[PDB]
Amino acid sequence: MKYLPQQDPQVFAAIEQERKRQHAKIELIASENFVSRAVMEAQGSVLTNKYAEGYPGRRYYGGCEYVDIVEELARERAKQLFGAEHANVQPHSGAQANMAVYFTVLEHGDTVLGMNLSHGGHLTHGSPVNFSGVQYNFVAYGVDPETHVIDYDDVREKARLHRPKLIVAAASAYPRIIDFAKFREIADEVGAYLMVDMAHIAGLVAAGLHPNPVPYAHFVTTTTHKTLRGPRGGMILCQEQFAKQIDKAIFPGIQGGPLMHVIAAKAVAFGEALQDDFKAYAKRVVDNAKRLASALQNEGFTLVSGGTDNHLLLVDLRPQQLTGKTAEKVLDEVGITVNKATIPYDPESPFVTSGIRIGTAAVTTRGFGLEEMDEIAAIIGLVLKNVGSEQALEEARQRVAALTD
Amino acid sequence: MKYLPQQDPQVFAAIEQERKRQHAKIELIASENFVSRAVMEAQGSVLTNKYAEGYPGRRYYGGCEYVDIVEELARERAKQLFGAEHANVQPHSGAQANMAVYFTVLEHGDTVLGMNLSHGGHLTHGSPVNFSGVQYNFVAYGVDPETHVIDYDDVREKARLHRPKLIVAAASAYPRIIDFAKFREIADEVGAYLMVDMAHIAGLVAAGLHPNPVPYAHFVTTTTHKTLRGPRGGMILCQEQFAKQIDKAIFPGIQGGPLMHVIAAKAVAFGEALQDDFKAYAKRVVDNAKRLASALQNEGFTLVSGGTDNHLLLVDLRPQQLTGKTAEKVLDEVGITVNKATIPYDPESPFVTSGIRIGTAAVTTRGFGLEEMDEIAAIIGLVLKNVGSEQALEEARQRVAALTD
Repeated sequence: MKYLPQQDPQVFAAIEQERKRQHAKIELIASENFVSRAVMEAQGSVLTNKYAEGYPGRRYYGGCEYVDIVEELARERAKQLFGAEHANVQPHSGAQANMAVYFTVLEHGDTVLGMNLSHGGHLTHGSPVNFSGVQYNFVAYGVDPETHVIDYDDVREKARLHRPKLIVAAASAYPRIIDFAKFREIADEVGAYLMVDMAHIAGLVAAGLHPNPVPYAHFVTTTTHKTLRGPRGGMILCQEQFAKQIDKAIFPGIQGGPLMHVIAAKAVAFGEALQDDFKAYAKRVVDNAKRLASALQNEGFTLVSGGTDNHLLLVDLRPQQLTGKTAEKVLDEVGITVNKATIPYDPESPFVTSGIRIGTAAVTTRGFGLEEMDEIAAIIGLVLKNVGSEQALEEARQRVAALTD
Repeated sequence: MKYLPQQDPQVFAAIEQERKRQHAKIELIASENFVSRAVMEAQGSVLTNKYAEGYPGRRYYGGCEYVDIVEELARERAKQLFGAEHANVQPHSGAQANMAVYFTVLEHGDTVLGMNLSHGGHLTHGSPVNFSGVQYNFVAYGVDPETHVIDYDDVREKARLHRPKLIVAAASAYPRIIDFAKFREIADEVGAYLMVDMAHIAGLVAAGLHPNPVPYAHFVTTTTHKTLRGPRGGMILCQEQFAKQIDKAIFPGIQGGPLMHVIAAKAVAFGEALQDDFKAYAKRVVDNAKRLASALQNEGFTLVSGGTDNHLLLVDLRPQQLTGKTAEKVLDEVGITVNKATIPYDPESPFVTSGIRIGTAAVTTRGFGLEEMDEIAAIIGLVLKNVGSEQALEEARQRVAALTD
């Protein structure tokens, strides 16, 4: 940076702290990643100055010739990446992407069927403190209490009983492949739309490492910033028959001016994802998660569902008589960043929990591989088996530093 | 830029076109401005990588120590700027800022009283194609048909007849000072909350050049990117008694992860606004608008309300027998960027209009003064009086180029 250090010492000092923090810590928050310098440059461009309400070639302000090119690059690359008939790259966030789809097909009070929030469903999939649960009548399907895999007969029974207008598939904390064909079959049986929120797995889908929901879903929502490794924001993919309605839902429906600089960054990220090396990266993400899962089991940990098919895993800490809150806190003390996470049928509140959620997308981006996964697992074992030993924690601290250099 | 040109030639070429466009054109879109290089650097930072759901010291992810500092700088500087008891700097946009306030105090179908959308009210103040008009029962107050000033007796009568739960004051296209004391008096009479959407005038308020709504309103919403000259995003200011509810409305209510890099940029912009030179800038904005208004009248144009108290003006083109659409198109041909705009009691549709909206915030930022205002007015006169003369338009083109250098 050249201008920020002089203009705003306070903001610059804090940014620099954060930059150094990102290098020093082992980031295992499953939703996090590190964007490229090109992506950041796009976000830091003069495109922030441009009002561009509307869509390419159909704006409500003049002078959009070039931001139109950028938005079209985003849309076309997204369609190339996911094979969707239509893309809307304007959503400000995953929240807004979901909000727009709900606004498109639902009326206030309509019934929606989503994944149980304590089994891996997201806040925007019906939390009673979120607009989704306040605006619509959400019911939930569960995972099996033993296998922790989605119970598709439960999905079906809930659908048939409650007659939702919309079924939502996808998750913030589900470590296994989701069967979108089965979701669509159930949706078809009850005459409901199917929306897939692929936010967590979008990069894996792009790389052909998770089945693509696009052929099965009426709507697919996603964030651009998780496994897709793009800037912070949202996106909607849909069948051509919904394109007009979806676009109108985003604007004038729920948003105003789009963030053209973020949309530029989206295009850049999609460009990166189209490259062969992104596919290699995504395979390493999945390989690393499997290796980490296996290595954790070797250390004596129980995993929700017994492992992972994707980028993330959940440790069930009950065998160690630890809460997720306790584990999260002590791991923070040694420089490992995880989330506490509710495990299916968790006896604890969502504010305490019996689990931790871990993902490999970020550490894979920084070049970690199989050997590093083994060491991360070993450090976690050292820490969680010795929460009362400051010497153990200092050893862990030193081993964490050895990994980040 | 260093990395974008190599990574993504297509996106870079388009960004460069847009950058050159921003220099070449005379930007008179009233909502637009040019942010500082420091603001852009903040937006282009590694803060995009950080999930920070929740609030400073009360996050749902570890590792937020430094993004907390940044968000607190934004909040404290906002409070310094506007004298508000509480600030929420997380809204992704003006749309989301407004959405959150509505979510806080209103239930589905509640009555809200806002400014007539054809008299200067915003889309999010009750458009039937916007969430506001779909989710809530919006009624409208008008301006006087002669003076084009808000008719406060109409505000009062509409309030007393319809008994709104919330009254909204503020505008996207109102060229005069708004009397917030009168709005609060009316709100008090009918037992309604008062929300002021100061998006357009926020920079002028910060500079003491428009009365501050903060002392009179329960809620004040704003964008950070118009006269405030910050990054693209939103903000809510409110009394301490609503702080908890407002924060919960933003998260977990209507958004998820905040854009920490944009929030950094917000802090930077607020820092800039606190400086003496921003106050000088804002006075030049208002001075320039008055001069431009006077110069346009000298050229024979009629202005809505007969002039301006702020950064913006509206030309009523009926005396010239032109539509706003026609004027917007031909001005585009010569390198002057304006919006078509409905004038109060406009005989034309909102897609054609009888007016153009013009603001001075952007040209003032690039250093234009009184002499430049005279020339802009003269060029507009030349163009709109000679729409069928290619020689006149070429002269205009040359004079526009002379201004931008």
